[PDB]
Amino acid sequence: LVPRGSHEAVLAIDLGATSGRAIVGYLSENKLVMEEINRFSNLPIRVKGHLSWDIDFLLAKILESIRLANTSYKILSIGIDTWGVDFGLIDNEGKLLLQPVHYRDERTKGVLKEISEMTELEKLYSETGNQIMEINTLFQLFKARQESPDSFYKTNKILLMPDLFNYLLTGKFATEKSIASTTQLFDPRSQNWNQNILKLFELDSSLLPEIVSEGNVLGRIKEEYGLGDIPVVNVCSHDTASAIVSVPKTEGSLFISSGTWSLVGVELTSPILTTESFSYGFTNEVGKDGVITFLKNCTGLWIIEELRRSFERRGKAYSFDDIRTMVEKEKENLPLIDTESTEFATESDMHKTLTEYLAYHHETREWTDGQLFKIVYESLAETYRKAIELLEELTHKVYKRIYVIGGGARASYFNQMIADRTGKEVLTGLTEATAVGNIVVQLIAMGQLKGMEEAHHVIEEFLQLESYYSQKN
Repeated sequence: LVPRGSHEAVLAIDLGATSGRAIVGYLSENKLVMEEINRFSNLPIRVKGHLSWDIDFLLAKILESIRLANTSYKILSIGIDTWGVDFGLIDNEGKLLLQPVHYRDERTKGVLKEISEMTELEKLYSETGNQIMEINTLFQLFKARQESPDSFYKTNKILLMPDLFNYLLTGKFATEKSIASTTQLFDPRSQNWNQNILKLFELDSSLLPEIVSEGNVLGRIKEEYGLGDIPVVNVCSHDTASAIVSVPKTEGSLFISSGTWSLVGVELTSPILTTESFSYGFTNEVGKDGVITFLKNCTGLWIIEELRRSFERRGKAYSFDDIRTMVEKEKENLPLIDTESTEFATESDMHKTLTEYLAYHHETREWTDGQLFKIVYESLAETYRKAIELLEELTHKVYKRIYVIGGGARASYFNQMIADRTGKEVLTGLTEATAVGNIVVQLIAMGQLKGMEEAHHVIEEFLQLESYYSQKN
């Protein structure tokens, strides 16, 4: 008797603002197994003045991951998640008009002054639920059109990043709700495009693809790619929303990120679109099964990094272990800076900027290095603690635990700090969060798992949860 072979699976593509990964996951003895099979950089380029996404490189890496996936697994589907807000414009013959612009592009700096002239910001808030930010898709489209109206007439379709890569693979247009709710074009109540806002900003609805929900089977990968007719599935296409899939669905649970997309929030059954929620800086995005991911952006673990790269330029390079020791040791109570209100510019030196801010707004001393690190760490921790206190007031509920999702292998100590200042259990072990949520969505769609029912029992089996509790000092 001659022996034969291979294993059924689902391919998750997780594109981030700085790096991308391809992760395979499959059922193996009714347990979820997940193998990372490709990882890469996502280096932006400057194109005709604008910061832009290298789309030809990204698509190349997606195809290289699928060929690698087909090599070791039977792939039943692929499913792509990305960062929010950015989009590509497709002309009338189905070609990319230009390279998608990076959310950090200076085109939107100053843009809210023009929006304020055409609508009160709270009204826009009450129709879309998003905290009003310059990077939001609406204002990006507003600038892009304003900067070159004649150019802009050539757009036939506007594709958010996941829809762009989905279009490139399949030829077909769809925008899934989770990415649509980062745009300031989408109504979290009806969970579809907001025609009132479209009317106001004079954008024809035809420009936007049809709204779909997660699990939608869009189409198969085009025959000319040579990869086979693999179904492409619309997953929770915004990376944040895929990560929230894997958070337990228990009453008193919050989630937190300190990387990339730093935030704190909770899943709600329906949006909060009050002046309170508006004035308090909260956003209503949409996630799996139409839930509201109700959340407040914070500024994340990045000012630490920048103060590190600023200590390298002074020939004193610290490791996080150095930083932990340095901060853990400095036991005084130092000033607390309102990190949210800081305006530290793009290519400044962080040591000097922070020294300066402190001198202007608190007091003066030759701040030793551990002390600037302590102040920075305590201030970001306090930003999160205040964020939760508003979250509790607005939601009429007190919560008990906080799952760490997203970026922050570097953040482990920041997590224990979060526990110290908030009084809540902090759980970690969810660094695969996004890929898990991406994968299960596809497994349900191809019928490997029954529903969220089983999916929860399968994720919880998979996760190795570790708790942090408030320590004195």
